[PDB]
Amino acid sequence: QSVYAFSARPLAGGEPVSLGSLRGKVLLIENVASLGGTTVRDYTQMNELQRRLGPRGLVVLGFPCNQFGHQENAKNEEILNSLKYVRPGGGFEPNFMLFEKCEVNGAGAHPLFAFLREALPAPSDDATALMTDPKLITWSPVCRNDVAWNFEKFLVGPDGVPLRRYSRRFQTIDIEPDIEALLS
Amino acid sequence: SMQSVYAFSARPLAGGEPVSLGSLRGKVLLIENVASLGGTTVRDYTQMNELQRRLGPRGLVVLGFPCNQFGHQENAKNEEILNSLKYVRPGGGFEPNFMLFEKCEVNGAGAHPLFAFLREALPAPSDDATALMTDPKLITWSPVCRNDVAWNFEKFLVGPDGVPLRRYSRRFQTIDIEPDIEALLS
Amino acid sequence: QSVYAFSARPLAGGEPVSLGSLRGKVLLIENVASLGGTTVRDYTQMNELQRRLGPRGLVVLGFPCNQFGHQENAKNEEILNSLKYVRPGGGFEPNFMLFEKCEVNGAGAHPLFAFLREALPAPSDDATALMTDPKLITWSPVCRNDVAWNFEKFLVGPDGVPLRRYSRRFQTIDIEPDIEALLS
Amino acid sequence: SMQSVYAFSARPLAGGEPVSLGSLRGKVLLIENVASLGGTTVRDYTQMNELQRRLGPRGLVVLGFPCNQFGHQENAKNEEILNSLKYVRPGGGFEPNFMLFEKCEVNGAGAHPLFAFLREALPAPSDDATALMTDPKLITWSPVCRNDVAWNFEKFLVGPDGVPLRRYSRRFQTIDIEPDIEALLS
Repeated sequence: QSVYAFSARPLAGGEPVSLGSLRGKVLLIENVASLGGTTVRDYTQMNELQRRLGPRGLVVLGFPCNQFGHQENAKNEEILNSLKYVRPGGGFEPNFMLFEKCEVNGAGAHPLFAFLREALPAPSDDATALMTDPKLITWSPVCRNDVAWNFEKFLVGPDGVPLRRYSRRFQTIDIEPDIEALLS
Repeated sequence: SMQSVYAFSARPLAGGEPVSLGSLRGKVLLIENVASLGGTTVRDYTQMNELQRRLGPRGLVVLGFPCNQFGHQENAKNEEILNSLKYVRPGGGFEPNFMLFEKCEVNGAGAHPLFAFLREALPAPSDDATALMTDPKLITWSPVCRNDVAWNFEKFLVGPDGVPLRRYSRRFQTIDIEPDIEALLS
Repeated sequence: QSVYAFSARPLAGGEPVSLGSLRGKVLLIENVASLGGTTVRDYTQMNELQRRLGPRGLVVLGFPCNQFGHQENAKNEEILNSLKYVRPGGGFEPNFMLFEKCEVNGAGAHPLFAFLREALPAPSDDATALMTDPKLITWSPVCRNDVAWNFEKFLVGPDGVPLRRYSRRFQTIDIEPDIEALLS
Repeated sequence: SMQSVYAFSARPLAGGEPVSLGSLRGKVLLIENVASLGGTTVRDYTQMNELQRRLGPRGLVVLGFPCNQFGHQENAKNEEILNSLKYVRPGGGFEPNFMLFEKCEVNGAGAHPLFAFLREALPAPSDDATALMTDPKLITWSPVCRNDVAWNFEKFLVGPDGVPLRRYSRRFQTIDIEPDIEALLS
């Protein structure tokens, strides 16, 4: 029933981090990309939430993924430099945990995302849209619960149970009221 | 604010005046998107004929909508489809005993409004909420939606008030829908 | 250098026919389909050429192929019925040899077509067009010499050497002057 | 009736007034479609810089055209590309020493006219006349032509009269073009 069964390797490499190390925390999980249309908006909002609400129990987790218009083509070792010097650029550094690149859809999906997709089969704000241009669906198999683009969001309660999914178009910062409800 | 299937109409395969589904009030409807050269063409057409024959007198109406969006398995023209069924597959003189409509799309911006409606009303098959397509190259319509019909011969069961009741996947046999139909006829 | 190295099984099944059995004949080879936009035009013209020029040394050979808009979905055992009763319909029967369904492009291509494509890398009448809708290119790998659609044509001389390739838009019957030159 | 490359112009990466290639008469041109996050980005950019540095004084001009049609390997905006090269890949402070133009398409109906021309003039790479794409899902432009650029970093060598002389595939190293360039410079 919970995300605590799963682990992932930090972007820099090294030992996997178990999500069970985050028991009691509210988690905001996003699949991320460095050259997407919402890279700047979502990374800056993720930083803002982590800074403001981290001390109260929020942990933001980002999972780089190259399945959506190949908008994460850089290697693991290149991503922080892209964020700092290209987009957002201007010295930007994430203040939350990034993991190694993975897949979120198809047979190669990281098990955490297979789990999240099945637990919350469609975004709360957009139950219907999957992809406008079918040429951009290039993973296999394709499922009705698949992540549609960069920066979908999954909100997980302090018991590790996925609570709500938000689409590519639902701004990260607009999840704050739902996070604050869980914190208090 | 919720429509029923009776809002919609479709042209018979032979052409001519649209038939409004509103004329079918009181009937239980089994609606399928069909194809003439699909892996389940024989099984579903034979089973649809069986249900129509046996349960028609008690209020079942089976409605088939040819569609070429799934492996291009309905490439024949409207005027060719009955010949394909009769002489090719199933062949052997086979004739549908239920209503077929003109070829249409079920997915994407060009979808017939009846299917856009059914998909929204029943957003995933009751028996398989997750599978959409194994080979992504076979998803060729636009836009793509989570509620899209996945292959030839999905099934929609509609009550005698026009309300969609249940959706069944491409793998769920037509004949296995009989108990759900019987419950509505009763 | 010649097509005589290759064999194919007749549509009805049974022992392969070696193309070496056709030494001395002019060959017109087409990839065919039963539900294509030029099915009627090309099948009727193929019959006409076989009837008129067969006695003088022409052999027409058709290779059903489902790689182009899946326009050959019928099984081998179904194709003649489709031609007779659906399209062209009206009792139509090919008067030339049809073979079992095969692929002409990609790693699974019948070796005859791999050979023909390499020998004559682009149609004589259209060196450039391959596909308008890229979603219809679904074989692998993709090569510059690939057959573009149903009913490309390959004209082979009486020595078995491929002489000329013709595109999907070059009518079968318009190959007659080139055939007649080789016959005489 | 045959054009030369001098018929065409392109806007510098930084923007502003189109540069006509006609201003380059007398120069040997090496034209490449480029990308910042490709498997040969480091190799080709480093080798292009080397050729430009060594053979520039003798008449070589290297011209790079960013293009996002191949695995979306040029997703960065025009205003981001130099930063990606400097700080990401190759990184380490790398700066091109040759002219880059604004992002464009090389294949399909939207292709920059220079590439539509080059493709027709030299319809297949001299070293690989046959390969176009291994994974068909990566062919996403329209229409598709037999002469299409197959991946990032194809190369076109143009003589000092503007006539395209030779095309080289995505796999043929930039530095391995040097002998052909030297022959034209001589």
